[PDB]
Amino acid sequence: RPGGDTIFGKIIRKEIPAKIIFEDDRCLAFHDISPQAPTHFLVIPKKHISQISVAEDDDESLLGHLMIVGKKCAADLGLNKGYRMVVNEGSDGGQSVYHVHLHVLGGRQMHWPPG
Amino acid sequence: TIFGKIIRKEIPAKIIFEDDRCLAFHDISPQAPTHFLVIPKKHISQISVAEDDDESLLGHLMIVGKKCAADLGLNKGYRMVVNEGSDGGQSVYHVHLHVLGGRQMHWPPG
Ligand SMILES: Nc1nc(=O)c2ncn([C@@H]3O[C@H](COC(=O)NCCc4c[nH]c5ccccc45)[C@@H](O)[C@H]3O)c2[nH]1
Ligand SMILES: [Cl-]
Ligand SMILES: [Cl-]
Repeated sequence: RPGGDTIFGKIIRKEIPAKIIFEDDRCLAFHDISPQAPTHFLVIPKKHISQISVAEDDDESLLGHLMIVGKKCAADLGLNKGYRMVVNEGSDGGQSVYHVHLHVLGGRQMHWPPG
Repeated sequence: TIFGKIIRKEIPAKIIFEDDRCLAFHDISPQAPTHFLVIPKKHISQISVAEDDDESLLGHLMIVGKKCAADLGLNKGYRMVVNEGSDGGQSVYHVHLHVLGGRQMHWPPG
């Protein structure tokens, strides 16, 4: 099954519902089910990559596409005061779904340090 | 910006890696045992103004970032962060990727 069987691969294949912001041939943007900000969504590749630590050199454009889509969706969602983009890697980074995903959070003042 | 001075080697920074299109160096106010930045040499002021033909460059920052993290021993994981604007807490208007690890990172991420 293309994209794998994590919750994210199932969302890609429309097997589990999600609230979809934007979709193209390379990625999917949808809202997070447990938001940590007034606006909190995810941008994920449709290609399954388990984590950024195993991304290949040829995934450069796909990862860059994740951030460009992230900043376009943020603008379309009216996050004009700013937002924060987060990729987590592994146990210390806080990763709980092993499919590469970009968090985009906004609608409030984000604090420092970022966790 | 001060990051421009760092790229031009006009002020010192503890450089981790450099190529023809980006620079990685330790952050001067670290928030984790390992905290570095990956910045492009092109002056993109902020992610919100990045163009579509910057997708390869922005992705290059992340691949460099994950390669430096491995080289710096972050085998238990790390967090990558890009801030935009006042709500995102962006501190310097030259786009930069934060990489933090060496300790458990918490949720929410700020
Ligand atoms: N729309 C949607 N549908 C789902 O079924 C679903 N299942 C999980 N998720 C979202 O994926 C995201 C998973 O991304 C992460 O791994 N982020 C870190 C959260 C986290 C889990 N454990 C941690 C430990 C330390 C620090 C952070 C964490 C979460 O925000 C979660 O709400 C979902 N989102
Ligand atoms: Cl600059
Ligand atoms: Cl910043």
